Amino acid sequence: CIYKFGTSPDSKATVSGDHWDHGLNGENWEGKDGAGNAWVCKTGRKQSPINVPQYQVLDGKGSKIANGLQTQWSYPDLMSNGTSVQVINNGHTIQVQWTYNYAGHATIAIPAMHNQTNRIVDVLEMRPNDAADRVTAVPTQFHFHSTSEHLLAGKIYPLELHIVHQVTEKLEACKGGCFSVTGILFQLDNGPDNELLEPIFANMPSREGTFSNLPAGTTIKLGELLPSDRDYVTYEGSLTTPPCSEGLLWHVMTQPQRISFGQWNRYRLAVGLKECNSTNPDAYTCKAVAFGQNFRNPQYANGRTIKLARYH
Amino acid sequence: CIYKFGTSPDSKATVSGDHWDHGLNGENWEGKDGAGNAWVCKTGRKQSPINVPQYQVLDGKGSKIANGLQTQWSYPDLMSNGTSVQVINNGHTIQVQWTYNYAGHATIAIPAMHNQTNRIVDVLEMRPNDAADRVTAVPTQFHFHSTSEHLLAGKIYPLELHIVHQVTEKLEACKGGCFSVTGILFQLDNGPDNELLEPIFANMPSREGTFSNLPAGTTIKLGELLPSDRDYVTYEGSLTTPPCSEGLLWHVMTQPQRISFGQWNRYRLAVGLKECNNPDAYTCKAVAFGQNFRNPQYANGRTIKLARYH
Ligand SMILES: *[C@@H]1O[C@H](CO)[C@@H](O)[C@H](O)[C@H]1NC(C)=O
Ligand SMILES: *[C@@H]1O[C@H](CO)[C@@H](O)[C@H](O)[C@H]1NC(C)=O
Ligand SMILES: *[C@@H]1O[C@H](CO)[C@@H](O)[C@H](O)[C@H]1NC(C)=O
Ligand SMILES: *[C@@H]1O[C@H](CO)[C@@H](O)[C@H](O)[C@H]1NC(C)=O
Ligand SMILES: *[C@H]1O[C@@H](CO)[C@@H](O)[C@H](O)[C@H]1NC(C)=O
Ligand SMILES: [Zn+2]
Ligand SMILES: [Zn+2]
Repeated sequence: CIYKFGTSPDSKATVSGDHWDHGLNGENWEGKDGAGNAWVCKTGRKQSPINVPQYQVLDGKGSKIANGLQTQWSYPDLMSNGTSVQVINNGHTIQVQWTYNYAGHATIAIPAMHNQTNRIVDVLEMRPNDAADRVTAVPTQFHFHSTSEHLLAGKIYPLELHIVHQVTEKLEACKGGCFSVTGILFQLDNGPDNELLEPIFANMPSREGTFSNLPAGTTIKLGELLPSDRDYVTYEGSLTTPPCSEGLLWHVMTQPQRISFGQWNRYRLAVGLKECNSTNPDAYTCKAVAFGQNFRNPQYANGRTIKLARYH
Repeated sequence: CIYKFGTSPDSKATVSGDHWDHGLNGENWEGKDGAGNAWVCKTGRKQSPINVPQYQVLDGKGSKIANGLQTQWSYPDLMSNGTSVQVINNGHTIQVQWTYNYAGHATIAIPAMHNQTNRIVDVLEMRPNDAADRVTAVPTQFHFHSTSEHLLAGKIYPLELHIVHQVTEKLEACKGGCFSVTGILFQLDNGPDNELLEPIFANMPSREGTFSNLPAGTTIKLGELLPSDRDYVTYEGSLTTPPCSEGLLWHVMTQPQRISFGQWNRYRLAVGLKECNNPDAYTCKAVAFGQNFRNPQYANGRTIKLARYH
């Protein structure tokens, strides 16, 4: 009457560690996970998201990622057989997961010669002619934020989609998994719904802490949600939710995709604020009554390397 | 349990007509004013704000407003004597008003020959070589929205500032009052606080329905808040709060100003969601960042034009 997204008394979510939500867009994120490890949201100096600069980055005038060192994305359609793809509302995002061996991947450039001192972010500092190898980054889930977490030169987008990947191969430091994220931005559009978003949006649960299996035959065209013009900005950053772990390689696609007025409303209602009447999560009746948001405030670069990659 | 901005139990605001708030960014704005007239928020086809198009508008490829027909803005500093400039929290925005004779104005082109059929929005359809007069647009107040009400080619800005003007002269139709708004956008910036906003932000009240006098000597540099590069998009639109009355001439300045990370937070907490434990019978504090914007509205075939400054 009303409850922030992530705090609804009808939530069936389970929480390991301290409670958190997006009420102050992460300004109050100090706490511990289920294991007692302190979050680094407020203490790290390589936090995400960032306000991507115009100067020497988006203006095209800085050191760019050499064509041969660019990340490459290969996403086929994600397909449900009726139980093999799920849409989840975890009280922090709308997230897609899958329980079959989906073959989407990206490959990321690494130094050809590497050892324990190398990290997934090393491409940021490679010279264009450095001997390079490639590692496979496997998507683990994708999820959403409104409004966008990244800004481009001070501008906000209605929606951002994050595809989270794990790398376990080749780099000695990655045996236990290193991470990389690709972010896609959506600008508001005056046309019909972006049909590529509908397999998610038409199926997303509104109740916190629940999931829905996508109906058999549901197709998510992840390779089409990804921009065809694959310009991106890349930098070392963090998870944008507690515990905000650092060392992630970020790609932010700079060519925004489209989202309709109504789709933006539907998404924000799914992460909305709820009014609840009592009569144990089942002892409440809740309805979304206000459009919500689930984004983290932008973080300072603090001198980090941030580079543009021009596609072809 | 928190309260939407505009619904706080400690609010001292008064309301004539139906209550409303920005909870659904205006989707649910069906209602009647104090005189029983229906709001037109959900029924009009000249509603504001709009998502300003790239195609034949921001690309500069469309029909542009001729230099001679461009709106011109003349804003000197606003200056408080301790009681003469106020910052108001009305439960719907943070608004600046003044109770002295401030000399800020704008001028808007109108056809030289005019009759009762003519309207303040006539400039939109004037030909570059048409005989023009000018009318004075007098600012009545200015106020803020986060995030921005206008989008530019599908992009949102953290803050928008609206300077509301009344025109009463020359146009027969403007007895008594036609209206025009100028909107200034602020893009997020990684630098220090924009000092131009501080006279307002340092003094804005957090309690809904209240105001605060700006300290004697406090200056608001309105003419510097306005971009110096005066490119704008212009169209016929509406109020962006109930009753959403139409017939307004809009100007949206296309060159954004800067707002710091910390200022954007401060503003959003001033329009924040409140937790509370007779308006004076309650103690409330802002606990979550808020917003006070209306959703974008379709153009519905309206004329939208770019004006290039000089
Ligand atoms: C759907 O896929 C899951 C995971 O691959 C599998 O366990 C299940 O047997 C499948 N059923 C159908 C209908 O193909
Ligand atoms: C890691 O590589 C560097 C660079 O060639 C080298 O100097 C160093 O000895 C290597 N250390 C290990 C762990 O082998
Ligand atoms: C401040 O200005 C107001 C309105 O112009 C005036 O009524 C008031 O007397 C002034 N107070 C001063 C100069 O102390
Ligand atoms: C002015 O009004 C007259 C009489 O109503 C009408 O003939 C004419 O169309 C109007 N002039 C213009 C061009 O607005
Ligand atoms: C109780 O809360 C809601 C249930 O989530 C609504 O059904 C209802 O509007 C409310 N009580 C009333 C009548 O205001
Ligand atoms: Zn994310
Ligand atoms: Zn306004």
